[PDB]
Amino acid sequence: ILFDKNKRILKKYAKMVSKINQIESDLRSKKNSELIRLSMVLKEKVNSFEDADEHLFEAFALVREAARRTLGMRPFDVQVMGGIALHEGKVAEMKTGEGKTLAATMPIYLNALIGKGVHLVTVNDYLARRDALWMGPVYLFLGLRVGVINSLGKSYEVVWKNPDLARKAIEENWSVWPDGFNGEVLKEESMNKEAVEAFQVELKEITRKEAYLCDVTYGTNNEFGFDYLRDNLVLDYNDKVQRGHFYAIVDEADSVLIDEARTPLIISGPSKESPSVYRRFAQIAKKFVKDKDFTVDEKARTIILTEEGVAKAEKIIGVENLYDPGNVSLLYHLINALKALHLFKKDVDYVVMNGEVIIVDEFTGRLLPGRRYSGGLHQAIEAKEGVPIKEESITYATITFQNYFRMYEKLAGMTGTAKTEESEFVQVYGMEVVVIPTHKPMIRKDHDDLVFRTQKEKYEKIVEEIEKRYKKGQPVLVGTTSIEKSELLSSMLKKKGIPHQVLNAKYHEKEAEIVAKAGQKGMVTIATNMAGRGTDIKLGPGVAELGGLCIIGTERHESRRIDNQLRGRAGRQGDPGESIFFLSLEDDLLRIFGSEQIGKVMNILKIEEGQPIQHPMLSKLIENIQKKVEGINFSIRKTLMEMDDVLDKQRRAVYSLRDQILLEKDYDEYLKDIFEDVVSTRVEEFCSGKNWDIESLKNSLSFFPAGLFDLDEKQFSSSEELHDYLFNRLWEEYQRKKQEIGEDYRKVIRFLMLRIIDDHWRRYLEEVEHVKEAVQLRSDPIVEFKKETYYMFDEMMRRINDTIANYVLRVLEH
Ligand SMILES: Nc1ncnc2c1ncn2[C@@H]1O[C@H](COP(=O)(O)OP(=O)(O)O)[C@@H](O)[C@H]1O
Ligand SMILES: [Mg+2]
Repeated sequence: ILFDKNKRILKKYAKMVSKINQIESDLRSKKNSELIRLSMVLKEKVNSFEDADEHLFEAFALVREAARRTLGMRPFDVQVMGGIALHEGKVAEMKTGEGKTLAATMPIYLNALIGKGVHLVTVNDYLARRDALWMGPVYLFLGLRVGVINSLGKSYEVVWKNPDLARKAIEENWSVWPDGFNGEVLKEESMNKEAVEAFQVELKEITRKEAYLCDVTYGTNNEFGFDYLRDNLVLDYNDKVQRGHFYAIVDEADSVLIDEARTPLIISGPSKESPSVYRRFAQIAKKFVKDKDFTVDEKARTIILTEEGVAKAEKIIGVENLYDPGNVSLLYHLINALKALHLFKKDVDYVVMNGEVIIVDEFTGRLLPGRRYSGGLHQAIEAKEGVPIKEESITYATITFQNYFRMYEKLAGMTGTAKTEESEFVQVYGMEVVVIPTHKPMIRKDHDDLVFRTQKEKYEKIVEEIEKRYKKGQPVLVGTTSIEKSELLSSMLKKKGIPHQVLNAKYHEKEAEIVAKAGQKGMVTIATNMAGRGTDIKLGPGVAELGGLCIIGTERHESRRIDNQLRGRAGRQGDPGESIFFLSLEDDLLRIFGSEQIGKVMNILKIEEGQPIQHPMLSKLIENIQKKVEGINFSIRKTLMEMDDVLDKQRRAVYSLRDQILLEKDYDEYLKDIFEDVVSTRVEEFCSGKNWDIESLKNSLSFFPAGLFDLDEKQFSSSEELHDYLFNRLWEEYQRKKQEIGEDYRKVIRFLMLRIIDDHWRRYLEEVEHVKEAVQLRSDPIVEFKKETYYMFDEMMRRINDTIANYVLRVLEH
């Protein structure tokens, strides 16, 4: 960093806004018909990022006009500035209440013209619907289709409430905003009510695919990521719903890209297996005779059913062929139960303390309570031990939000709180942060921090402060970091007789309705973890006079971003307001750094028991403490990211393979490769160089059915002759099965391949998660984790290929 980047950039944005301001005169004279015709022309002229830059001024001024006429809202110059930052793939830092929702319409429109889709990401289903409907008239007016995706499979399109009336309003030159009103903001009285009615919108349901084929798609960070994961769980390539990752704008950018991104996105579902089927197979397993019905490979830790074993299995269960596609779960259950019984031993690999099965960690020799074996093996052991079988979700797929959002050709974000952790946006996502000036002077009184010796006196004083403000009539919004802390404060206020509401960040539409009233005289609101996030809190009558909304932070976070989010809920659009952060020496933050030092100063200065210390220099120290904790946490999380990214490259390889399988008509070439890999790895291992261990080779191939290889009385002239024999037998039997089964064999094979690969990938994820924890607790861990994953991944592929080879030869046999 060799210069003041932010100033440099704004200098350019100011000139651009000036040019956009100049265009306004012209467009404002236009009729709605002409503006739509201009939209059509821009459509034809913009087919790439290069074209968009050429027509940005026109596009931005056009959206501003559409918004004025359909919403009665004219984007302020600073919203236009934020829109440019977004178009340039940066994070626009616009404070709370600056109108980010409307600022994004401009780059969304411009880039949507390219015709490849645009994703507007926000943080919950309520906000995605809200912003799509709120901004909808602008997009529809200009001829764009707007999709919305929500959880539970709900997909919508924004459409006019009355298309005929909307059509009339457009063809006739209607505007919510009357001609000759040259203000920045429209008084409510001045709104043309017929235009407001005409330009109303609503949601109609559409398919998820269609939501992605709209020109802009509104959704949540979860739903966009889930759709990509589900696209890689499909059984037919044509069932994928996304169409690339072209441009995404992430609203609440730090919440999504840093905070929510601390944990991976995971797709899971109910196992739908009765515990009774596990106990049944525990019983079935006991009837199997070792070295007659099966053999145990103690090195590979595997169970292999013999001919007589699968015959016994089929008779007991009872099916015609244990390896038929509909029987995959039954085979799985039998192997699990035999494995639990013969490869897992009580007081060695696990223990049964008090009705529960507990791992004996092989990495430390210590117990890992509550943590479970992969792939339902835990249930099998529980069933083996006759203890309660605990329910499990099935994890189908995973990706980090970092890796999801890095797929986009262009990425942008907007939030009020980004600059303090700009290097995270730069290093992780390649986006710098542009601090956009506020529309109005920011006059919120951000008081110096109060630090108490204990949490007990802190909370007592928090309640005293609330009582004081309530009696004055000045509304208070109190932020906490946990539902626990909220309900404790609520109890204390209830004892003082102070009416109030508690918002716990669970019911987003209802909490939005409630928090919208938080700025009215006498209101007291406790909001857990920014409950009601994104809803504007307007000040009620008489409130500005009392000093506006008073924000109380009941502690400070490890990231000042999150503190700044809370304080930003007051003082919006130049309103008066206040914030106060309360801390104690017993708080999490100060227990990390500073409790001791600050405690010494309090005693030196003879701060009274129950009283706080407060000083600009203390506020600075606290801010510096947060800088330090942020820097350390960022370092640690980046190490975790590096490990996730190793696993992500493997994921991309597996998904790529999966897609090719879905796209393949004929599996001849793939099975040649598989059979080659199955034979060659074993021939090189036992029969290359000096070695000639046909016995081990034979055992290594023992998972295959009898009747495939006869290695006992053959005398091969070379490893090549041996290789060719083994390959040819596999190939001959594959070709025979094509003839016996007919052309549906290909579909069967595709089904088995997908299942085998998905199953191995699911269980591999569960195991590398263990290694991830193991390496990061033996605390560079990147190198060690890399090599360990390689080994496991390599073995996974060995096992996938053997399993496919074996399954395709056994399936549908008579
Ligand atoms: N250009 C504008 N003219 C008039 N009102 C606006 C304008 N832009 C935003 N608003 C209003 O400002 C408030 C905050 O907008 P919002 O998009 O929720 O802000 P943010 O997402 O930046 O917190 C809302 O009440 C919205 O109606
Ligand atoms: Mg917002």
